[PDB]
Amino acid sequence: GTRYAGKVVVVTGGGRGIGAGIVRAFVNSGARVVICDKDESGGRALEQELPGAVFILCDVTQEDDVKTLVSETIRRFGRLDCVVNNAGHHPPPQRPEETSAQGFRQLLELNLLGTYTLTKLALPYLRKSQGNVINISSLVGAIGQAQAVPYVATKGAVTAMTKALALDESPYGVRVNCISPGNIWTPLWEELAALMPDPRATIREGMLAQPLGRMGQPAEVGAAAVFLASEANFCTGIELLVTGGAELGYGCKAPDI
Amino acid sequence: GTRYAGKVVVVTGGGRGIGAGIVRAFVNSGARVVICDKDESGGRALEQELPGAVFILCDVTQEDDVKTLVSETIRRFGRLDCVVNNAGHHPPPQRPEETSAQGFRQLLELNLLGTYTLTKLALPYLRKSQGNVINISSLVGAIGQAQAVPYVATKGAVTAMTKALALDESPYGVRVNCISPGNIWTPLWEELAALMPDPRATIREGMLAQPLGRMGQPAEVGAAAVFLASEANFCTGIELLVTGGAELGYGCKAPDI
Amino acid sequence: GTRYAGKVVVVTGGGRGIGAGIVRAFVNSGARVVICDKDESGGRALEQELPGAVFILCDVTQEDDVKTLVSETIRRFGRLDCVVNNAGHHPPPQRPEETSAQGFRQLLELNLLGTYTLTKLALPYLRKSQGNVINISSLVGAIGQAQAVPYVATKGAVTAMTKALALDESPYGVRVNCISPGNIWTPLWEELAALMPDPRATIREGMLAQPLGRMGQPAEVGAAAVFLASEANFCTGIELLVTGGAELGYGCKAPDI
Amino acid sequence: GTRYAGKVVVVTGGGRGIGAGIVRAFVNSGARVVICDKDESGGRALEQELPGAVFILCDVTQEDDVKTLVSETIRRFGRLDCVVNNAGHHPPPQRPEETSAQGFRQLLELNLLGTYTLTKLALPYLRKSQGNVINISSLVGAIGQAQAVPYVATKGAVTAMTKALALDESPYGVRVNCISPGNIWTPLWEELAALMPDPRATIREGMLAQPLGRMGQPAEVGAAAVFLASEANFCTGIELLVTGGAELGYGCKAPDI
Ligand SMILES: NC(=O)c1ccc[n+]([C@@H]2O[C@H](COP(=O)([O-])OP(=O)(O)OC[C@H]3O[C@@H](n4cnc5c(N)ncnc54)[C@H](O)[C@@H]3O)[C@@H](O)[C@H]2O)c1
Ligand SMILES: NC(=O)c1ccc[n+]([C@@H]2O[C@H](COP(=O)([O-])OP(=O)(O)OC[C@H]3O[C@@H](n4cnc5c(N)ncnc54)[C@H](O)[C@@H]3O)[C@@H](O)[C@H]2O)c1
Ligand SMILES: NC(=O)c1ccc[n+]([C@@H]2O[C@H](COP(=O)([O-])OP(=O)(O)OC[C@H]3O[C@@H](n4cnc5c(N)ncnc54)[C@H](O)[C@@H]3O)[C@@H](O)[C@H]2O)c1
Ligand SMILES: NC(=O)c1ccc[n+]([C@@H]2O[C@H](COP(=O)([O-])OP(=O)(O)OC[C@H]3O[C@@H](n4cnc5c(N)ncnc54)[C@H](O)[C@@H]3O)[C@@H](O)[C@H]2O)c1
Ligand SMILES: O=C(c1ccc(F)c(O)c1)c1ccc2ccccc2n1
Ligand SMILES: O=C(c1ccc(F)c(O)c1)c1ccc2ccccc2n1
Ligand SMILES: O=C(c1ccc(F)c(O)c1)c1ccc2ccccc2n1
Ligand SMILES: O=C(c1ccc(F)c(O)c1)c1ccc2ccccc2n1
Ligand SMILES: OC[C@H]1O[C@@H](O)[C@H](O)[C@@H](O)[C@@H]1O
Ligand SMILES: OC[C@H]1O[C@@H](O)[C@H](O)[C@@H](O)[C@@H]1O
Ligand SMILES: OC[C@H]1O[C@@H](O)[C@H](O)[C@@H](O)[C@@H]1O
Ligand SMILES: OC[C@H]1O[C@@H](O)[C@H](O)[C@@H](O)[C@@H]1O
Ligand code: NA
Ligand code: NA
Ligand code: NA
Ligand code: NA
Repeated sequence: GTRYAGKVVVVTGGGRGIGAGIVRAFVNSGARVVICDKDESGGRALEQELPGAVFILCDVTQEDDVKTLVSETIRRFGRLDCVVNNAGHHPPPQRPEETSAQGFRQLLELNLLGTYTLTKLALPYLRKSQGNVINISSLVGAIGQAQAVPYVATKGAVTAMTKALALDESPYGVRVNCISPGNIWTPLWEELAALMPDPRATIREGMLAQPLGRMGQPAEVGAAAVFLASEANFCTGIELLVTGGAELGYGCKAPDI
Repeated sequence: GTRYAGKVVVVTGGGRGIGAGIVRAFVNSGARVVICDKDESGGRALEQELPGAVFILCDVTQEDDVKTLVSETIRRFGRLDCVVNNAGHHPPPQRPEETSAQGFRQLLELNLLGTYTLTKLALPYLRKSQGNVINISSLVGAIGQAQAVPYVATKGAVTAMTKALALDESPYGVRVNCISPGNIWTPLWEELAALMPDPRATIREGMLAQPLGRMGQPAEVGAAAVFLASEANFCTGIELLVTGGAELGYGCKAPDI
Repeated sequence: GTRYAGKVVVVTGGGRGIGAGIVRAFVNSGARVVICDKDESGGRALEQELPGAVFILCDVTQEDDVKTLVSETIRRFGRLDCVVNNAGHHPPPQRPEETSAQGFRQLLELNLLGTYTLTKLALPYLRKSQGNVINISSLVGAIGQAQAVPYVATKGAVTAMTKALALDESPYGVRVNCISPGNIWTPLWEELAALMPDPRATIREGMLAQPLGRMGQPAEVGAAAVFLASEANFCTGIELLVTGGAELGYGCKAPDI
Repeated sequence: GTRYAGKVVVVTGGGRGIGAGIVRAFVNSGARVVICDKDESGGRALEQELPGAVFILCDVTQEDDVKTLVSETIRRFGRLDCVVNNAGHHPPPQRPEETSAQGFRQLLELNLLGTYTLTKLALPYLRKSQGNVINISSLVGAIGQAQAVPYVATKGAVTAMTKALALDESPYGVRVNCISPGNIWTPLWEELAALMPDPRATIREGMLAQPLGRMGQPAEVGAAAVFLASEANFCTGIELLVTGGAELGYGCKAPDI
C-alpha cells in the first residue's frame, strides 16, 4: 500500500479491461490515479468505487481533450509521475484485402498517435518528477497475428517508439517502458469472440495458445505496470512480456514440399 | 545472371541510394525491373543505363499513382513476381518535443502506408505468380535511435506488418520478408550528415557504429533482396539484418548512481 | 514486507554482489531465504545480519553439495517456493585464440550446469508449492560481448534453457523466468576493472554504455527477482532486461569500404 | 556456378541431411568442399558423386581429428575460406527429470564445443583469406522447445557464441554468422518421428507448425549458407531464420484462471 505512495498516475482507457486493472493496481500501491476514458460508464463507477481515483472524460485522439487531461491532473493534484498509455482497440479479424488505408489511419490515430500526444504533453511534468511512461503494446507487434495487419503494425510502432523515446529522455531521468500483453480476458476479448461462428471454440483456442493454458488477467498487467513505475529504476526501453508463454515453442500455425 | 530470369520486379524509391542498388542487383540476376520514384532525375537515367529496367514516375503516397504503377507493370510485362518497398525518408534529427503529430502522420504516409498500398494492389498478381514482398525497414525499428521518434515508430510498424502479412499470405504461397539495414552510405546519409555541425565527425561516428568499421553499400542490400526473392523459399516473415554488426555488444550510449 | 510472506527462497551465490542484493530483497518481502555460496565470508555475515536468512555452504558445481542444499532447506523450513540461480563467473577478457576447450567446460560447469542441477533437484518441491525458478543470465547472451566467447555462450544457454524448461513445467504450474542484467556494480565488476591498464577509464566506459549513464545496483536486480516470484503469475519463459538501456541505439562498436 | 568460385569450404556433418544439402549448394556455387563426418557411408558416396567435393573422416568431438581436418584441407587445397559447423544431434524427447548432467555434457561436446574447436583451429586461415564462419544453430534456441532442455541450451549457446566471435573477429575482416533452421526434413527428423507412438501424426504436426504448411529442405538451408558466405559482406553476427514462419503468430501451446 506504499510502493507508490504520494505519486500521481494517469491511465488512459482506464474504464474497463486492462486499464481498469492497472488503475486498481496503482490505487492499491498508494498512488492517486486519474482515469481517462472516452466513455463515461465504467470510469465514473470506478471513481465512485475507489478512493484515490478520479475520472476525466477524454478521447486520446482529440488533442484538446488530452491537453485538458494534463492541465486538470496538474491543477487537481500538483504533480504527474506516471502515464500509462493503455487506450487502444483491436478491430474484428480482417483479411489484408478487406482493410483500407483510411481504416489503417484511424487505428493509427488511436493506438499510436494518442499515445504519442499524451506522452508529449506529459513529458515536461514527468521531467520535473523524474517520472516514467508505460505504454501498453502487444505481443503480436513482435510475433505477428493473423487477420490483423493494421493492428499489428500499430503495436510494432508503439514498441519501437518506446525504445526511441527511452533513448531521448534518458538524460533527463525519465524512463520509458512498455508492456506487451498476450491474450488477456477483457471485454474486448469477449466482444471479438462473440462475433465469431463458434465463440466458445474461439475462447478455448485463446486459452490454449498459452503454455499456462489460460488467458491473463487485467490485475496481472496492472502488477507489471506498478513494478515498472515503482521498482524498475534501471529499466528503460524494455518490452515486458505478459503473455503466459504464448511466444514459446512450436504450435499449430497452418513433407518438405 | 539467371537466378531470377523471367521474373518481373517493382522497386519503389529506385532512383538512387539503396533502391538503385536493389534495381541493379535484380537486373544482374536476369529480372526485368520497374523503377518507381517520385523524382525523375535518377530513375530516368537508370532506365537509359540498364537494359531490362524501365522508369515509371510514381509517388507511393498517391493511391492513383500506385494503381497506375501496378496496371502499367502488368500491361507492359505480363506478370509481377516481387515488390520491393524501399521508398522512405529519415527526417533530420528531431528532439521529441520538436516533433508534431502532423509531421508524424506525414512520415507514416510515406514509410508505412505507401508500403501498405503498393503491397495491397500487387498481391492479386503476386498470388498468381507465387511471388513475394520485400519491405525495407531499418535496424532502428528494432533497437531504437536517438532524435527520431517518428521515424523509429514507422519502421517498427513496417517490420511488424511484414510478419502479420506473412501469416495472412502463407496459405496462398506468397512470402513476405523484410530487410533491416543499418548505416548504409546513400545520398540521404550524406544529406543528413551535411546538416550537422561537423559533418565529417558525424560520418566517422556512423562508420564506427559498426564492428566492421565501415558503412554498408546499396549493392549489399541489393544482394540480400535478390536472395530473399530468388533463393529463400522457406523464409517468410523474417527480418534480415544488413547492419555490419551494429546491434552487437556494448558501446557509447550516454558508479551505480 | 508481505508480498512474499510465508515463502522459502534459495539464492545461489548469495554472499555478495547481485546475489546478496536478491537475498536482501526477498527478506524485505517477508520470505525466508537460504543463502548458498561456495565462500563462507560474505554469506555467514549476511546470515548474522538478516533475520530470516540462513547460510548453507554449497558449491553448485558439486552435485552432492546441491543435494544437501535442497534436503537441508526442506528439513529446516518445510517447503521451497523459489530458486534463484545467481552463482556464476565472468573470466577476465580473453581473445578467442587464448581460450581453451577445458576452460570453456569449466565455465559451463558453473554458469550452466550448476543452474541445471539445482533446478532439477528443486523441481519436485517447486511443483508441490506451485513455486518458480529465476535464472540470472546476462544481456550479453543476447547481444554478445567482446573478448568473452565462453561466457557469452554460457549465458545464451541459460536464457534458452529457461524457455525450454518454462514449456516443460507449465502444465505443472511452475514458472521459469530469467533476468538478464547489464552492467551491475558488484565486486566482480570491480575485480575485473582492477585488472585493466586504466581501471578508472574501464569503469567510466562501463557507466556510459547505458543511456542512463550509470551502472545498475544489486538491489535493482533484487526488485526484479521479487516481482518475478511474487507478482508475475502470467509470466513464464521471459527474459527480464535490467540493463539501463544498454541494448538500445547506436554506439561505439569499432565510408562504405 | 561462379558465386563462390576458387573458394574452399569445410562442412561438418556433411554426409547426410542439412550438411549434405549445404555441401551440394557450395559445389554448385563453384567451391571446393571438404565433407567432414564421423560416419563414412554418406560422405564417401557424396565424394564419388560430386566433382569438387572430398571426404575426410573426422569426429568433431575429437580435437586431434579436427586438427587433422584443418591441416589436410590446407595441404590438399592451399586455402580455407568458409567453415560450416553443421554437425550436431537432437536426442529423443526427454522430460527434464529424465535428463542427466552427463548426457547434457555429452551433447554440449558435440553441438557446442565441436563448433568451437573447428572454428578456433580454422580462424588463422580464415583471417588470411578474409573468410567466414557459418554455424547451424536452431530456431528452438531462440523460442524454446518441449522435452529438449539440453538441446535447446546447446543451440542458445551456439547463437550467442556466434555474436561474441563476430565481435572479436570483426577487426580482422572475418564474418561469423549463424543459420537457425526450423523443421527441416532430414534423416534425423525421420528417425525421431519413428520413435513416437504415431510417427505419421508427429510428421503432420511438424509440417503444420509452419505457416507455409510444409517442412524445409536441406537445399534451402544450403542456399542460405551460400548467401552468407558469398554475398553477405555487411552481415556479421546475424541469425538467419530458415523456419517457414514457425516463430510467427499464435498456435497450440497447451478463461483467465
Ligand atoms: N485484451 C488483450 O488480449 C490485449 C492483448 C494485448 C494488448 N492489448 C492492449 O491492451 C489495451 C487495453 O485492451 P483491452 O482488452 O482492455 O480493451 P477494452 O476494449 O476492454 O478496454 C479499452 C478501454 O479503452 C477505452 N478507449 C478506447 N478508445 C479510447 C479513446 N480514443 N480515448 C480514451 N479511451 C479510449 C475504451 O472505452 C475502454 O474503456 C489496448 O491497447 C490493447 O491493444 C490487449
Ligand atoms: N541509408 C540508410 O542508412 C538506411 C538505413 C536503414 C534503412 N534505410 C531505408 O532504406 C530506404 C532507402 O533509403 P536511402 O538511404 O536509399 O534514401 P534516399 O533518400 O537516398 O533514396 C530514397 C529514394 O526514394 C525516393 N522516394 C522518396 N519518397 C518517395 C515517394 N513518396 N514515392 C516514391 N519514391 C520516393 C526518393 O526520391 C529517392 O530516390 C528507406 O526506406 C530508408 O528508411 C536506409
Ligand atoms: N555484475 C554484472 O555486471 C553482471 C551482469 C550480468 C550478469 N551477471 C551475472 O550475475 C551473477 C552474479 O554476478 P556478480 O557480479 O554478483 O558476481 P560476484 O562475483 O560479485 O558474486 C558471485 C557470487 O557467487 C558465488 N559463487 C561463485 N561460484 C560459486 C559456486 N560454484 N557455488 C556457489 N557460489 C558460487 C561467489 O562466491 C560470489 O559470492 C552471475 O551469474 C553473473 O554472470 C552479472
Ligand atoms: N533437421 C532439423 O529440423 C533441424 C532443425 C534445426 C537445426 N538443425 C541442426 O542442423 C544440423 C544438422 O541436422 P540434421 O537434421 O541434418 O541431422 P542428421 O542427423 O540428419 O545429420 C547430421 C550429420 O552429422 C554427422 N555427425 C554427427 N555427429 C558428428 C560428429 N561428432 N562429428 C562429425 N559429424 C557428426 C552425422 O553422422 C550426420 O551425417 C544439426 O546441428 C541440427 O541440430 C536441424
Ligand atoms: O484483442 C485481441 C488480442 C489478442 C492478442 C493480442 F496480443 C492482442 O494485442 C489483442 C483479440 C481478441 C479476440 C480475438 C478473437 C479472434 C481473433 C483475434 C482476436 N484478438
Ligand atoms: O538515415 C539515417 C539512418 C541511419 C541508420 C538507420 F538504421 C536508418 O534507418 C536511417 C541517418 C543518416 C544520417 C544521420 C545523421 C545524424 C543522425 C541520424 C542520421 N540518420
Ligand atoms: O562481469 C562483467 C559483465 C558485464 C556485463 C555483463 F552483461 C555481464 O554479464 C558481465 C564485466 C565486468 C567488468 C569488465 C571489464 C572489462 C571487460 C569486461 C567486463 N565484464
Ligand atoms: O530434430 C528435431 C528438431 C526440430 C526443430 C528444430 F528447430 C530442431 O533444431 C531440431 C526434431 C525432429 C523430430 C522430432 C519429433 C518429436 C519431437 C521433437 C523432434 N525434434
Ligand atoms: O469481460 C471479460 C472480463 O473483463 C475483465 O476486465 C473483468 O475484470 C472481468 O470481470 C471480465 O470477466
Ligand atoms: O551519396 C553517397 C553514396 O550514395 C550511393 O547510393 C552511391 O552509390 C554512391 O556512389 C555514393 O557515394
Ligand atoms: O564492489 C562494488 C559494489 O558491490 C556491491 O555488491 C555492493 O553492494 C557495493 O557496496 C559495492 O560498492
Ligand atoms: O530422410 C528425410 C530426407 O532427408 C533429406 O536429407 C534427403 O535429402 C531426402 O531425400 C529425405 O527424404
Ligand atoms: Na474516487
Ligand atoms: Na532500360
Ligand atoms: Na539470519
Ligand atoms: Na569428388
